[PDB]
Amino acid sequence: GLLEALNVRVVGSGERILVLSHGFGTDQSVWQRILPYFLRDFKVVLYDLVCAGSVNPDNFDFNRYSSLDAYVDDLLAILDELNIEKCVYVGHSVSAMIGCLASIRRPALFQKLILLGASPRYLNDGDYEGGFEQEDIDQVFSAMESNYAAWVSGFAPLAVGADVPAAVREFSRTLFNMRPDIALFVARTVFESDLRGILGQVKVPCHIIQTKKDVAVPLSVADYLCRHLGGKTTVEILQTEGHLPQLSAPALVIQLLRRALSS
Ligand SMILES: [Cl-]
Repeated sequence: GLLEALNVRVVGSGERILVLSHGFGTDQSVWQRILPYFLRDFKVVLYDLVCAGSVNPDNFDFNRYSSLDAYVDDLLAILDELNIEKCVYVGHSVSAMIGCLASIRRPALFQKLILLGASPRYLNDGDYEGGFEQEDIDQVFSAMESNYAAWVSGFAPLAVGADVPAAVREFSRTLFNMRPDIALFVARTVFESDLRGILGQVKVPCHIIQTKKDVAVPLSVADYLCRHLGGKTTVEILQTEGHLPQLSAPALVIQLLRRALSS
């Protein structure tokens, strides 16, 4: 029942497998603007993280999903049930770290990882600029508790970054679709994560796609991933502002993604 519960979709006529995994606050509809342009060369697998509002919250086990490993378990169980033994994986935001952890568990499963808006750690640490202090994320948690709508209206336009009203509308919609207690629980999981230690164990090639101005990911984080991932790594700067460029600048994302995929 995992395929139905996480709204797994297999679409396209291509011969290679492309997996699209979204970040916190949205669902697989975040890929709607770029999805048509990869169905020729790839058979695309999409799914919703267990925390998405489009997933019945009866599936969210707070004990189980206290760790990102449970999200990795879901991803691997989906690919196993689909009999997928090799794929290229695009992970947006937290799904990028989910892909890295999954590649460590299954080194032969992932041919290439494409990290979109990826960060191993959002909290600052000395010269490591993650972009946030504990006071920052504590203010986020406090805002979600006192008034969830007030937090959404502050997070959605700043996450989109650029003045693209259609992208703000879409990201606001999926954020308001999320249950407030789940949003608070999962934000704590992502905001307080630190995967810097396991980056060296990732051996598959990684393509890092970073926007020129991301409120959630400083530029130095993209170069940190480049230097510490244990395999072949390349960094490309999307010439746009925002943390969800597949919504706010799809044409540029399609161009860059086609290059990284040889399509
Ligand atoms: Cl995220």
